[PDB]
Amino acid sequence: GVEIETISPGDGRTFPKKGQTCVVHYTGMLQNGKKFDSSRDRNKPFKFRIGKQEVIKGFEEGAAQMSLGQRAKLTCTPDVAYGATGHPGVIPPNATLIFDVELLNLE
Repeated sequence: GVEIETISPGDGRTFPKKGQTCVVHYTGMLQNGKKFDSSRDRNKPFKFRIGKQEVIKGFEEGAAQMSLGQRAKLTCTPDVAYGATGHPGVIPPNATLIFDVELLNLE
């Protein structure tokens, strides 16, 4: 499940398509716990493309429901991120994920 809660401003028309590369300042958060990832540290704003399953599913579908300039707030259920597996050492199994996401894309 993906549940968008948008911090408003953007344009409401510019949506990503297939094979397009988008620029995201993602900022993870575990529920009732501290951070686990950011791109604000590295200042390397994570140019990835759409439809190649490179990111996880819950992060991928939430970028499709955003526009240029928007600043969403994802909430990924465990079944679409790691919840049976668990990333070893960083994300425990059966974990709910939160993502502060800004989309200032190109293309």
